[PDB]
Amino acid sequence: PVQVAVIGSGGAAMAAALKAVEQGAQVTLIERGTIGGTCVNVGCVPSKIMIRAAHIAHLRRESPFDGGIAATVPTIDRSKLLAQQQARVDELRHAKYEGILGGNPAITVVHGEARFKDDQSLTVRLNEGGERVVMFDRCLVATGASPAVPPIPGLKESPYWTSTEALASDTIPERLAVIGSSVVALELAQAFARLGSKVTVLARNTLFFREDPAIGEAVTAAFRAEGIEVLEHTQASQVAHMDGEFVLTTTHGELRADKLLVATGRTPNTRSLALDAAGVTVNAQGAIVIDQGMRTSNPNIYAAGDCTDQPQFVYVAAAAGTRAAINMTGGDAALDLTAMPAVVFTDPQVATVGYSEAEAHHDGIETDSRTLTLDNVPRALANFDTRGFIKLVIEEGSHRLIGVQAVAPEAGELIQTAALAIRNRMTVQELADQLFPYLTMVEGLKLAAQTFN
Amino acid sequence: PVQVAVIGSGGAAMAAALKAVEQGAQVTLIERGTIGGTCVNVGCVPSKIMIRAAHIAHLRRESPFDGGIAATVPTIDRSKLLAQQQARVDELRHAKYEGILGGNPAITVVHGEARFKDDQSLTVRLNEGGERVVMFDRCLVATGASPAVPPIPGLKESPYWTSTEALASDTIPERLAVIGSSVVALELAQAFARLGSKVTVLARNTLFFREDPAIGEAVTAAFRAEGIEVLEHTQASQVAHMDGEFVLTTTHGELRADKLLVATGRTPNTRSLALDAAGVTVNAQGAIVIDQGMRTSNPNIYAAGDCTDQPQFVYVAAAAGTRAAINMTGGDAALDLTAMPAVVFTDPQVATVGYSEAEAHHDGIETDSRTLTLDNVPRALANFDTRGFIKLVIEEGSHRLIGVQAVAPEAGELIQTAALAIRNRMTVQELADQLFPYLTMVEGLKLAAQTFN
Ligand SMILES: Cc1cc2nc3c(=O)[nH]c(=O)nc-3n(C[C@H](O)[C@H](O)[C@H](O)COP(=O)(O)OP(=O)(O)OC[C@H]3O[C@@H](n4cnc5c(N)ncnc54)[C@H](O)[C@@H]3O)c2cc1C
Ligand SMILES: Cc1cc2nc3c(=O)[nH]c(=O)nc-3n(C[C@H](O)[C@H](O)[C@H](O)COP(=O)(O)OP(=O)(O)OC[C@H]3O[C@@H](n4cnc5c(N)ncnc54)[C@H](O)[C@@H]3O)c2cc1C
Repeated sequence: PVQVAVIGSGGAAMAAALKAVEQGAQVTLIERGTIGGTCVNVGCVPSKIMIRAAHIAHLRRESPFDGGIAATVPTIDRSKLLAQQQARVDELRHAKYEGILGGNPAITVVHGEARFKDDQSLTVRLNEGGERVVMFDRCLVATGASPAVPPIPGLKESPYWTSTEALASDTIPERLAVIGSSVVALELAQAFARLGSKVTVLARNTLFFREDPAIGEAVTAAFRAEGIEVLEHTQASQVAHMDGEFVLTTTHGELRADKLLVATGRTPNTRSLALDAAGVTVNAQGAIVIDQGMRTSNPNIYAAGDCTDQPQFVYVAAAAGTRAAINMTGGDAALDLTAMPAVVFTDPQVATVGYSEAEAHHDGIETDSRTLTLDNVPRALANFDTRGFIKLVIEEGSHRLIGVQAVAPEAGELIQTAALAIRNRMTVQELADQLFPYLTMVEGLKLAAQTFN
Repeated sequence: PVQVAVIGSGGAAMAAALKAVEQGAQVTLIERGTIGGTCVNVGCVPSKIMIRAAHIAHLRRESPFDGGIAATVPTIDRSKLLAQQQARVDELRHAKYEGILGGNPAITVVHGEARFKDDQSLTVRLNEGGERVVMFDRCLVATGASPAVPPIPGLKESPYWTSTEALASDTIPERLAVIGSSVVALELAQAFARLGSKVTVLARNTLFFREDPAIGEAVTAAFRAEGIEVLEHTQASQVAHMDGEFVLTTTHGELRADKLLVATGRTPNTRSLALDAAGVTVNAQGAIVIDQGMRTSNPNIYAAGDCTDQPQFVYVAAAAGTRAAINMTGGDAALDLTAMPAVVFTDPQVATVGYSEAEAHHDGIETDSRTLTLDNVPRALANFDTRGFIKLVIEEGSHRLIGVQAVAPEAGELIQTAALAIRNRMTVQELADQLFPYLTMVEGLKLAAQTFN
């Protein structure tokens, strides 16, 4: 049987292992740490749980209906919340990862750190000690990424937090400074603020600097409306820690906080791989270079997930691994990200799919667009919360919907309707023609579509 | 210009008026009461607002995270809530109805009650007094419906509530009895319960008796989990009112409550129309009989909305009126309800589209189905609330998705993705192939689709 080696056990690796076995191949999976990788252990799952707890805390503290419903500062026991959060994480790890790895004897799991010995084998330093060599006909690298650490003087020697330490924190800091303006930084910034922290975010430029500017504007306004300080075009030139608190020298003067979260990005995990030994090329960022079929410069070796330059979402990583497994077992598949949705779990949520106006123009596409602010959406008016918008981008000539960006509660739910419309190459007229439920957020897609006439 | 007469000013009438004028016709619109009709004044809008207030009150009282976040019985001031609710209703009536009727001089608005004088004109009893005859080449009847009143001995002489009185109530009754098991009955039952009332629902059979049974089961369990008493296969044989309270004789013994809501259905408003004078036929229920193009037995007269047998949703009524206006002005349009979504704003919400298993079988269609309970949906597990399910129905032969029924938070948002898939005649395999955001409720559609293999 085809010997397939898989480094890692996150979404990308898991998808590949199961698919490879499904294709009759013998799989040897090597994991240096906890089975399940990032998403289930220190990523998606724990963060979303903390965000939901934050949502309840926020609504107990305030709402658009406080005129007739009394609100109260909720007493928070982070230690109990943490315990509940961890129990759920453990359950999911067992059920969908460990239990699945053990549910396929065809998959041999090796606990140790792997690195290429040469172009046809791996050397694994076993956790228990000693070494083992794994031969392979095909190998998939799915090592994921790790939190980036900016070279700010004094930061390296302070006890700062990365998303991992923040999610595992058993207490809510009185004051939390956050360096970064990325999805991770903002999701956690708002979660902690709602759980009781006085949060100050330091963004080098503006929030969601790589996205359509209307997004960063809506999120910024949202954050400030609930007491979160957002310092745009701000950086920390020095970090110090004394007497139980961090002291940051910033463009806005001295900022002090009990805890410091650093979330400026995630760099691929490729140093402990000796990629050079197997002829696998990496770009400037350290990301393993791959083609449409996840193939690396070494045709027998593939890469998928966060260790590549692919969008960092678990469903993109899983989709990449499944297809990688197909190509490693004779198949011929490719990853299509045309209708790929992206969601940011802040409140309101951010959701996108397809082209933004700027992206389309940069690629020489003539478009037209309509931005429907939520004060024009029945559901938003009925909830007395109109922050946000639903933006539609179409190809000027044919009026085909090619992109949608939204900042609104339930944005992550409605964005899937948009993704499907784009997948089915629908025109905004065709979409507006469909019957939508009145007083739902997704109805906003229809209303926005109708403003093109 | 074509003289078009429109009776009513709700969703159906409004859509027709604007469309008729858009087609160069002279429009005379007759309304006996408040402009805007049911949805904006005493229906969708006020009910959804009350339900949102109920949502905040409920989450302040309890949540799956109460182990780490303190909850408190919120003090409710229904009078203030009512005032806020009414102000929003008034604003919407002005903006999207009155302001629109006055924004088209081509539309003449007559405040009075209309009835057919003959097959070519209407007699209108003006509110201010006196009479006026309106000649027409074409006429659209969009009179809507009214709350049904069951013939329960003693009910007629008691001061019971219909949805209108309940929505306009300035106080939260300590105990509220509800007769009915329909969308309206249940939406209000849960809203009042969450706002403080001890609610008891009397359902003749089971909840959502006309829908797939899994729906009534999930909703029933939800209601009981929060203290709402649901008496199945129960009826009131006698209603009395004394000493400030209602006394009901029921299959479960004597039930007492401070207020009584009767929501057993809505009957079309056709008695004050003298339909016989114009040759317009009505069925047993009193609903004006119409064809695919909204035409009545009298080709020059059309009907749309709640006064017909069409599904009672404002977007169905509006869609019916627009098309009616097209046919009254020379056009040739038809109303297609194939991918019509339906939403019930309880919590969790109920949402459906297309065929249910039973419906498909009754129509001689061979199907297969999969029911994914929410304890299998990542988002539900992360929120520690797994009540509900997502059910998919497919045509056995081709595996084309032909129906979806769901009971879950945000069901009304995810149902639109399903509706689009059905519209685009997608197979469950094709739907499961699409990339969905992880930890969103709509992801449940993909997960359910995947269980067909
Ligand atoms: C705080 C946070 C929140 C997030 N929220 C979301 C979200 O809501 N939705 C979403 O879609 N994505 C989210 N993501 C991103 C998502 O977690 C990742 O994109 C995804 O987990 C990456 O999967 P992967 O398989 O590529 O890598 P990973 O899951 O990161 O795992 C790689 C694995 O390989 C192991 N490994 C590395 N090197 C070696 C070696 N030499 N030998 C053996 N094992 C090795 C690692 O230890 C690890 O277990 C979030 C991330 C973070 C950090
Ligand atoms: C409590 C409640 C909640 C609801 N929630 C939703 C929801 O969330 N979503 C949804 O899609 N639907 C909902 N509906 C239903 C929706 O309100 C109706 O289907 C829709 O309003 C019907 O519109 P229509 O134009 O057919 O009739 P209507 O809006 O009912 O209006 C008919 C109009 O004609 C007038 N009229 C009648 N007879 C005469 C006459 N002889 N002369 C002059 N004028 C006359 C009436 O006074 C009225 O203004 C709800 C209904 C209720 C009662």
